[PDB]
Amino acid sequence: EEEDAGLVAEAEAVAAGWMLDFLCLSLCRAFRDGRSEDFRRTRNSAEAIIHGLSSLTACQLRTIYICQFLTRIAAGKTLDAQFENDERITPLESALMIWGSIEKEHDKLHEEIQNLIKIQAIAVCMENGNFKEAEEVFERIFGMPFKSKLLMIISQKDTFHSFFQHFSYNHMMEKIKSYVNYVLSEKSSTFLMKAAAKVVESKR
Amino acid sequence: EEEDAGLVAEAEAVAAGWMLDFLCLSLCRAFRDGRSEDFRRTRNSAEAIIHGLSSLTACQLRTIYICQFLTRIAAGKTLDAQFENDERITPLESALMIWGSIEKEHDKLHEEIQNLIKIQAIAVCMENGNFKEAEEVFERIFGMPFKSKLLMIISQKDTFHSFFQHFSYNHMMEKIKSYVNYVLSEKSSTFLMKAAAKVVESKR
Ligand SMILES: CCc1ccc(OCC(=O)N2CCCCC2)cc1
Ligand SMILES: CCc1ccc(OCC(=O)N2CCCCC2)cc1
Ligand SMILES: [Ca+2]
Ligand SMILES: [Ca+2]
Repeated sequence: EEEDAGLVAEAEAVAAGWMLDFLCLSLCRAFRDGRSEDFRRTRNSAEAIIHGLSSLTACQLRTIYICQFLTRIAAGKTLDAQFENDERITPLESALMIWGSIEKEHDKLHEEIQNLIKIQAIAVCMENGNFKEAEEVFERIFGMPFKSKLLMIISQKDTFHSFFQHFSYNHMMEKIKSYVNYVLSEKSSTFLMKAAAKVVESKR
Repeated sequence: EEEDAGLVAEAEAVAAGWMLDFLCLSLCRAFRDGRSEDFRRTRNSAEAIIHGLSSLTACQLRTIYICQFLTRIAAGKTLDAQFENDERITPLESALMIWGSIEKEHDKLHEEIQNLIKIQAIAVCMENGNFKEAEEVFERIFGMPFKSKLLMIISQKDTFHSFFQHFSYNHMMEKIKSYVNYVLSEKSSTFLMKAAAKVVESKR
């Protein structure tokens, strides 16, 4: 009776792990495709499954970090969203913290995404007329030539500066989608998706 | 590209169906065991997965009805919970509506559970001092000898009447748990649980 209960709990943990990988893959695909409503609904399912998991492997923590990173990027222009206990941290600042914590290679693409999130974290404040908040985000992030241009734009209150058009929100999204394509290729072979794909193929 | 997107969506529907059955089995087990917090967390996961499913088979609708029925029974004493668009309907009345909609045999146990939910739907109002609400629940449900005793208890404001101790909330819960055991036996062979169980067994 107690051994049965324990074996059932172990099986529920195995199934939750399979469900987390599948939901991460669905979330990545919705982000890549721009399917806003599917992303919202999948994020809700991923959060609920995560609250039912206790012990995590290094791989499951990385998968969770990727889900959290994409959620903050999707909410990057929503300055009323509070993702951290410190209410001053903006969504792109929260995405930057996660980006620097994921156990992943620090290749050229990693650094390009990092710097585009930093510029846009300031740009989104400027675009909403939040000039003092842009200065505070700048101080938290920066924590020389790149830093100096940003402080100049902030002090001029140059909301639609040409610098923000060369390192735009769309360019940040496109670089992030390139990274998402690599996660989709790596997780396409996860148990639930493979089994579901085999079922669909066998009926064709 | 469009055929690939369509095949991916079909696989996501297959996986969501497997996830719904697994979450129903986990929800049933938490209800049977009295694991209140696991029931709450599993209900959250089941609701989110359900919102990501569009077309349902007759079997999936029955599985969803069972999840909804157990949620209303678990909230039976929570008279501030509103499960229907009509705010007057109490949680046990909402459970009674679902019980009469499930495609299932109407054996002796089905009717015993039905009548215990009817008595308790009135009993829970009386126990909270809501005498006028008990009369209104009575009129919505009833909709001869059984009906007459209840109307007499309601009019006397006999909160802790002996009739409610013979057909108690605990007796209703125990009869419902007997039914839950049959659902657990029928869904223990679902894809995700079987595969998870095989993994756990292979490591023993
Ligand atoms: C957006 C997806 C999401 C993910 C997790 C979460 O809460 C849990 C949480 O933060 N951790 C921290 C990381 C390890 C798991 C527990 C809420 C929402
Ligand atoms: C408690 C579990 C739960 C289940 C379903 C749900 O909403 C969806 C809903 O009602 N239907 C009606 C029945 C068919 C699916 C759509 C909310 C919570
Ligand atoms: Ca804010
Ligand atoms: Ca009420």
